[PDB]
Amino acid sequence: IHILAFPFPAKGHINPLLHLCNRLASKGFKITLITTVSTLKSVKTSKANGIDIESIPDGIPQQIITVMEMNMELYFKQFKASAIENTTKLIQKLKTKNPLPKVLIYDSSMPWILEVAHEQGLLGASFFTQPCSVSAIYYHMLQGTIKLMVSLPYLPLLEIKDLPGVQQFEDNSEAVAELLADQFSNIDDVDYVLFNTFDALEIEVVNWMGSKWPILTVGPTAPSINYLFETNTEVCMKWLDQREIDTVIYVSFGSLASLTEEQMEQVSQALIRSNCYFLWVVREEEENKLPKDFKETTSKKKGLVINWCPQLDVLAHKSVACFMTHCGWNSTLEALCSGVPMICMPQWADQTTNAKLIEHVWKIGVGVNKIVKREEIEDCIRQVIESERGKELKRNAIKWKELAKEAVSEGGSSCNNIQEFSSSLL
Ligand SMILES: C[C@]12CC[C@H](O)C[C@H]1CC[C@@H]1[C@@H]2CC[C@]2(C)[C@@H](C3=CC(=O)OC3)CC[C@]12O
Ligand SMILES: O=c1ccn([C@@H]2O[C@H](COP(=O)(O)OP(=O)(O)O)[C@@H](O)[C@H]2O)c(=O)[nH]1
Repeated sequence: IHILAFPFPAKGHINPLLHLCNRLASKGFKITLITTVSTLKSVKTSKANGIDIESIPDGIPQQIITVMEMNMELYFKQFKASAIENTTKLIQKLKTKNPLPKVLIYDSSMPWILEVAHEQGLLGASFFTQPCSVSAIYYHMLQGTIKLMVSLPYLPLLEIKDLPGVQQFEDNSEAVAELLADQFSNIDDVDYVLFNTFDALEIEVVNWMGSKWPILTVGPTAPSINYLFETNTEVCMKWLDQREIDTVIYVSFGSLASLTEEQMEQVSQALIRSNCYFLWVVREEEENKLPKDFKETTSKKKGLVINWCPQLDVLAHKSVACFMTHCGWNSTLEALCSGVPMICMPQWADQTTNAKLIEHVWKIGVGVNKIVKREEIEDCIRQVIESERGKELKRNAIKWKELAKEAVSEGGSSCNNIQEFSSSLL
């Protein structure tokens, strides 16, 4: 059986779908991953995956998300129109080859790909890369129950700052809010609704959505073949192997978020004076905002500054004591499933809500208070590395790690749901 997979062209959307594809290929399915030209330019390793990679045009002018940032309203619709045309053309080509495609798993943020799947005679599966708790907000947004203290069914009481952040996007704010709510615009017509979460993590909201539509919780999809992009694996893991247990702060703001030069100074000085060992991912295009001699010498005593790391392998390493994170869902879930407590500095979109869930529901991290000054960051490091509170957060993270292991092992909710999905296709 031949499965097609089409993530949104950003790493936090590609990676969790890639991990699901790797699981499905292990069960015997043929996988074709559909990527933009822009994404393929960053792909460095793929041979070991055995997955076919097929590229489509970017569909907007010539990094594709940085062109999209210039005018989200216009360029997301241009990307949509081009994606519809070019995925149609690609499927038409794939229909001249055996085995014929049978299902298209597509990013939930591109709900209009469902029309392409059905027009081509394929089943359509929408893949949600955010937790059900956050996705629920987007549904209520579409229904008009909420726009842009807040009570919503089966969610903790939220402060305004805890709702998904779109005001940060300025003139793009309206376009981004529309994109998020539209994830539910055709949910009744989707053949399969997949969420990268596990039931025990959000019992009540999963049960609530399950009462409206049959949904399949299949997360964590995360488990070499684990990475498509350059991860600097040998440098990172040789350095971690030199650190004792529970001594390293891992720091990453993901694949998209950019901090101002003012904000990165506060992070830099906070890390130096904590006198903690640290591994800080600073993307190549963001290095020029680091203080003068930070990467070259003053970080050399206690730190590793790297433009990308193998995040799954880093979070699994016993040396890592905590994870200073922007709270994107992959990072949150990967830390939770690795037993690693967090320092939350959310930037925008669902990160704000994820940070609330981390601190107050799952209780595996602490939040910083706003610019975030270095003094606040060092305080949070002390709470997690030294204080009794940090030992509680660590124990809580280990309990969630155990429940996530249960979910993906035989008999667990996510294993059962991936089995149900696989069997449905046969
Ligand atoms: C506005 C934004 C801000 C961050 C970067 O500057 C990139 C731009 C354009 C791309 C845009 C992000 C803001 C976040 C996004 C809506 C993000 C998504 C979040 C989601 O749930 O579905 C898509 C992917 C990337 C995104 O489409
Ligand atoms: O040095 C890094 C930093 C991040 N990641 C991966 O990049 C994705 C980050 O996604 P997330 O949802 O956390 O945030 P986003 O980048 O979408 O804002 C995840 O797959 C991380 O595992 C990584 O492999 N190496």
